[PDB]
Amino acid sequence: MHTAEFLETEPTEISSVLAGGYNHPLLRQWQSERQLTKNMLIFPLFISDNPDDFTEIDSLPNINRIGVNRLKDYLKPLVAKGLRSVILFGVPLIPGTKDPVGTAADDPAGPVIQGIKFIREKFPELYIICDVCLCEYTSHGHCGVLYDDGTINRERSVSRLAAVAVNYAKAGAHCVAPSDMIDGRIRDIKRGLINANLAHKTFVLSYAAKFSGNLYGPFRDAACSAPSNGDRKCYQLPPAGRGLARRALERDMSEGADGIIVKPSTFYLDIMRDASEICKDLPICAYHVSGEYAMLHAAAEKGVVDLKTIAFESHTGFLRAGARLIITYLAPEFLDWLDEE
Amino acid sequence: DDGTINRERSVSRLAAVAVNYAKAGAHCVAPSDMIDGRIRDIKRGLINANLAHKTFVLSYAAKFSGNLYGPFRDAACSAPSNGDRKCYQLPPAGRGLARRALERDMSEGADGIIVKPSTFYLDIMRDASEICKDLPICAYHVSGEYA
Amino acid sequence: MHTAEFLETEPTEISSVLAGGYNHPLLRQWQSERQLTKNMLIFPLFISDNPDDFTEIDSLPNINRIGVNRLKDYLKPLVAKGLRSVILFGVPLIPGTKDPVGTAADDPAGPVIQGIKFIREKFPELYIICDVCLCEYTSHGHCGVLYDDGTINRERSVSRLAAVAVNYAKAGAHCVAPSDMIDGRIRDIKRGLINANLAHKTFVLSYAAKFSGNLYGPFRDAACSAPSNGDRKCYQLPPAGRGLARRALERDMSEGADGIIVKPSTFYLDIMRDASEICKDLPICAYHVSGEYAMLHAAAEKGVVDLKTIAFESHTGFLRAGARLIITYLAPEFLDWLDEE
Amino acid sequence: MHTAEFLETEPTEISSVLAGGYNHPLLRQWQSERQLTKNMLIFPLFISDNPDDFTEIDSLPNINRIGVNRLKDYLKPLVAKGLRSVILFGVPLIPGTKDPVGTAADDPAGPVIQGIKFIREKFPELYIICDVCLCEYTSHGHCGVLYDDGTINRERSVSRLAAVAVNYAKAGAHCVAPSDMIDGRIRDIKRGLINANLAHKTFVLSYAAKFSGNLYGPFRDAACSAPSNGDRKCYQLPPAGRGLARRALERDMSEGADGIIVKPSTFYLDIMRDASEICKDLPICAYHVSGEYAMLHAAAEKGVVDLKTIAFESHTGFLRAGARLIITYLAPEFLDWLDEE
Ligand SMILES: [Zn+2]
Ligand SMILES: [Zn+2]
Ligand SMILES: [Zn+2]
Repeated sequence: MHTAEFLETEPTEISSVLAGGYNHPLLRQWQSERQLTKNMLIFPLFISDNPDDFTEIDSLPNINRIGVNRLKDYLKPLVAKGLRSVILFGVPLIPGTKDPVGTAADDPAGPVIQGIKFIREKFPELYIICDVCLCEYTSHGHCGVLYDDGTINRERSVSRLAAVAVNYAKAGAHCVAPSDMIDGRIRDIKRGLINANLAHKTFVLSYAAKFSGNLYGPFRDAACSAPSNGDRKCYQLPPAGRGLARRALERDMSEGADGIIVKPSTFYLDIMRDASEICKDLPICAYHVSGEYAMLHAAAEKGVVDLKTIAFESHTGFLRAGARLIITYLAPEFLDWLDEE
Repeated sequence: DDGTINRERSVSRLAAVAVNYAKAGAHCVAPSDMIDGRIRDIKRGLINANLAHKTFVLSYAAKFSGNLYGPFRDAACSAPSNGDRKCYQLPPAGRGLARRALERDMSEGADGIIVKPSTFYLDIMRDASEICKDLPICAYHVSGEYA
Repeated sequence: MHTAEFLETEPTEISSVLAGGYNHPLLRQWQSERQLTKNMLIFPLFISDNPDDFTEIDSLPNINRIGVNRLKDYLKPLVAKGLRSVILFGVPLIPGTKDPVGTAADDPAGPVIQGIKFIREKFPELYIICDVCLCEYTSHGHCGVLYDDGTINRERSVSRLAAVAVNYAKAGAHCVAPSDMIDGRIRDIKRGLINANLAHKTFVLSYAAKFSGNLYGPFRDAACSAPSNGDRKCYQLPPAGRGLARRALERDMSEGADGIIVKPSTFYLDIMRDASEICKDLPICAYHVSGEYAMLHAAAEKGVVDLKTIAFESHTGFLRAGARLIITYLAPEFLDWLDEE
Repeated sequence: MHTAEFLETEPTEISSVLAGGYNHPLLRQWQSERQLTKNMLIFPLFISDNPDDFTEIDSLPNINRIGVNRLKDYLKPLVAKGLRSVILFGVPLIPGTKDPVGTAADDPAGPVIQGIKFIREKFPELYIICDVCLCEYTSHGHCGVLYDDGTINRERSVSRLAAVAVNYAKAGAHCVAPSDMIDGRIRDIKRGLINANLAHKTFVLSYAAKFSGNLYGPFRDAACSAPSNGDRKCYQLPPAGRGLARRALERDMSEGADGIIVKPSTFYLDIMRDASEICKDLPICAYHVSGEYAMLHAAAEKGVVDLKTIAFESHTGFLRAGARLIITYLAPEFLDWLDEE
């Protein structure tokens, strides 16, 4: 009958033996090129036009649209648990606010500058990062200023973004993160910071490799950011575009970026690996996007995977791919889990 | 008896299974056991059976432990008894081990490599792309990434 | 007597065994770094001065000189079979047309702009590429504007080519491909596109490494391009010039090329390999030249090789050497063969 | 009306100027990484079973099937013009000669050993290379010894080839060139040479990267080599297989090859480039195959290109891709042309 066959074997070659290095829990930690800490997390905030808001973003699980009068109460516990940095997103809901040139982007009375001022006052230890773009302030919803045909107007756009970025810094933001993907904007923003004598104190965190895609769905709802006048495929990198992303990282670093962001994250981990060699001397940051975030929550509610587990796996994945920073909506969770782990 | 894996007896067995499949008509063999040195034994076994010139050896060179194999366990009634599989499956943060496992497997005879999981390990595919630049790389879109 | 001798042998080393990887038809496909698809093909068109033309180019097998009124009928079936792009070559036969400065190069009523306009109208999905050069429009037949001695005048030439290129784009061409080989023309053309606000929508496909040679014979007949006033060895790269070709690829990429062309192709496959590392982040295109093309047809008619076979071998050769695009006169053939293969 | 437009231009950047390096005939020679000399040529000889033969190989232009009594007359003028080396191919036509094990491969009375002996005697300065394979001596026509299923039997094949190779060397051949493509044969042949105390005086020239293809047509006629029992795609490299060819060059060098051959040549120039880096320390040789050779003759007779011209272009192409040796049927021609050039 059928019996278990066992082939004759030669002695074990030492080169085949990797096992001695990961047979214990501690060894699996010794094995990571980088360990996850609380200071590597950056939590995004969607600041509202209505100071009393604390609105539910149905498509973005456990994330709200917070007004300034509701900020101290929200941030107090996070900061008490170790939060070190936040990234501001403005959501001006007052009518009449939006226009073709994103005028309200740097409005001193707008949510962003208002949130910056509030934070520097009630939380002077928090590191403030401000996303820099016009999508949330333009009536057309696109990332920059358009020509009449509907296409983006590079020089006028970068000219505008540069101003917004300097204005945020002038207001007190420690860092500026342009996520517009428009050619040459980093150079203009850096030059603008230098002319304002703010470049020696403003970190420029560029979204150097930001891809077009099906993963920004819930963020559009939270920032009321959806475009009008098509897709964003002309400035956002195509998903298969690895050469463009590689040339965009070299460009941005050359133009002054002090750090880079890869976005999305899980779906673009190989891109983080590339940036790790090209921008080896700068901090790399992974952005765990709204759609990657809600995809983890759905699969988890479906029983497919376990939230905490897959969150740790995915997040250590960023650090493995080369990132040392992470912008993620799971920050409140991690600020808790890291106490234990 | 302790519950740990027995390398030599395991690779000895896997080598036999692999040759037997090939003997039956399979064009390719893909070992997904993650046990040290199995590729060499399987390649040697194929050579001794005069089947190495016609059998592609597709190794799961970089196969990580994780929370993404849930549905596959149900489909193959594969769930272990006697703990986790973390001693042979690569830890998720283990990029050096995965890099040394790709070099090992290629050196031991792999004609192609598999990275598994896939989406959650795309940077690993990038590494394999340079280390195993001359062989076909395959991504495995796992049951849990799929569901 | 003489008997078959067989030397004593040691067991087989695993490192000697490559065979397990290509013993089946599918495996031979798994083995290619890149597979050939219909969208990688670019078909050249020689547009005539006479809208009713459909003239036979005796030295270029199965290729004609087509006028605008004969274009819809020619292109309809190709496009129905998958054609995605074309490269336009103008052949103005009206007398008086040619002059020392290639004036008619950008003539709005000339074949090129007329063909561009017709195509954008009857075939809005087709990607239009226009070769950019003065050889087909100069009375002397050379690639640029000459000094009195007969040598090329760099600044005046690049100055002219830049204008032609922007004019084509202004007319609707999506891409410009300069094949003049004159020092610094890419920079001038890119700057010209930027000044015209067309650089964000115009792909610049440079013939970065274009060699002098015995393989352009049939193309001279099809475009009535033969020079007057010697050889083209001063701007075309010498065949043995690998360092120059390597420095020309770095130059062109630095000056703005979005993609590069290697030309010729089969006879310069090692050059495609070099470009693959130097211009690793940009699309590389092989140009299967008129003479390589008719050489395959002759050898085939001689029984030396089989057309379809050698065409597949040669074309996958480009993809092996690193190209991801191919400009070739066998496009109609391949658009058929790829259905099967 | 339409006037020649000339765009405004900025001063010339020195980095755009390559022209100063190739504006004179001599400079085009200074530009080659390697110049072509008579000692780089290797001329193939098809030795016949009939010592009085001087037979015309209809598919291979100007190449014959020469018997030993017709050798001194053929080789005298070539050698007087500079020929330094030849590669022997045996074509035993006597019936009964062929068998399943290629027994006659090393027959002391066969054409090869007979030609080796004749050459070492009447031409002691000539360098003798002998192709090593069983295709021309097996009744099935394949490159090695088969199992019953029709597939190749690696160990028995390499075992046989090793013997043939040592036997040729024992007879006086200075070099052995295995073109069988069977896994691990180089190691067995090198070991066999070492055991015979002939490794310190026998150059092992391996056909390390030999591709399957549509270019060996005329050679099959000249060596009466066509297989029986299908294609040779299991051991010959697939055309798209660049990784396999790269691993085959590393293997062969590791197993003892003193030099490598790339075959075919023009159609595989990128492969020569790869070998140039991998086998940077060994002589690389290009084999201008029978089909590439007759393709040049047909295109030339068709007026497509000029023989002499395209021959120089193609041959300097090998040297550009990295080769320093060339096996070619145009050797008689080049031995003449090089006097002038
Ligand atoms: Zn935006
Ligand atoms: Zn021209
Ligand atoms: Zn053979």
